[PDB]
Amino acid sequence: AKNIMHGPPPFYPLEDGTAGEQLHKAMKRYAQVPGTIAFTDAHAEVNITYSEYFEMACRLAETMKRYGLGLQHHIAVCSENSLQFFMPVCGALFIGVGVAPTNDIYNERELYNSLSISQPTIVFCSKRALQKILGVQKKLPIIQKIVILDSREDYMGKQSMYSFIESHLPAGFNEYDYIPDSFDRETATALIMNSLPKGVELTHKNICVRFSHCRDPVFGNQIIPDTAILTVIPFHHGFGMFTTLGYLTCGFRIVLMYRFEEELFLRSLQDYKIQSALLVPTLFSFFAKSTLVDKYDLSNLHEIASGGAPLAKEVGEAVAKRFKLPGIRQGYGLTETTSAIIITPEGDDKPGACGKVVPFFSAKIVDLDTGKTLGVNQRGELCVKGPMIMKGYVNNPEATSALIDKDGWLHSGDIAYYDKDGHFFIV
Repeated sequence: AKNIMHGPPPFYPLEDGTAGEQLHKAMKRYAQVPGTIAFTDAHAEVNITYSEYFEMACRLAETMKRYGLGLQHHIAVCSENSLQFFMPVCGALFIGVGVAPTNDIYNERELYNSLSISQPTIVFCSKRALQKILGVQKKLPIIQKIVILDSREDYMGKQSMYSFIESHLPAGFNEYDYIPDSFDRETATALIMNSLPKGVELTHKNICVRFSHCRDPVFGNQIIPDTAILTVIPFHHGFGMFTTLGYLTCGFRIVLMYRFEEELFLRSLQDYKIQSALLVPTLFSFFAKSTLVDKYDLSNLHEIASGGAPLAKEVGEAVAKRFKLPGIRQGYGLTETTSAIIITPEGDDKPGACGKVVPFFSAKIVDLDTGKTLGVNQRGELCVKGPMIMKGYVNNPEATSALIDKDGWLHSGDIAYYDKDGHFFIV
């Protein structure tokens, strides 16, 4: 009883409504302030405002509604990180259509398996990803429609977003009149992520709880205007999807790169006055080697995070030293937990620790051959319970039961311990 660690109350009370309603409300606010940048392409230098994004998200939402999609349908987004990636994501969330972010680097065999699990009716893909999508469509009849993301005109006989929108939208559609669908957030499929890989069913409730964390001044980022983040995390990764979505609710500027480059990354950090940089685990190792860092003005940079990805103590300290920072904004989480359920609290950084338990969550350490709850400073298997835990693996209840027990505890498999202050450490 005294050995179960619980997250504190959330700074703000949990917001009502679905993930789509919650996202629509925020984006609508930032839409009405002209020039508020949602996304920036570091390669192309193109900026897209929240007003452009809100309009496109609302238009795609209604278009998919009139096309015939509802709660029983899914869509796939298969692209490299781009300005248009989140347009179908936001649009589908508004109407309760489950989104399946699909790895654009997948081979034909892996792509089939992923799409086979999520069974999408419409696939939104980039020009680069089209050839593989056409191949898999021949094997999967469920895919009835392919829409091109990064094209203004029609591409290879396939409709662009704009042309697809025109085919279904009423003559005088007003995005500020648009109202997102209301449904049971506890059960409704929001996203289907890939963890032979499995499909992870994440509910609207799952994302609603993440939306609480990301706007939390302790466990996320405080909503301060003119705040920009640079992310090189693939948007189909859990750590890339649920950080970026959260940044949209905060009204932040999200600077992106479809490909990593050392100089472009560091110049983007400097010129866009980035306050938060997000790396994948192996890019942390890269920047421990990088020496160019000193040549750039990174005085605006406040933190470096992964989004909950595993990071070794020594590598974390070396990166922090390069960027002249006290430490890394660490986190622990799995795809099956939506996002990070153990996060470094703002300013409360501790060497080695991956943070404290997030609001609404509980964490315990157990014996590996008993399941007995262990105490402070004692090493064992890390188990978590909270409303961000997935609904289950898609069409695989046996793998779900092996991971999540009847009390709602998820068994991560990782060895951990917590100290007397509540900080967790991955061994």
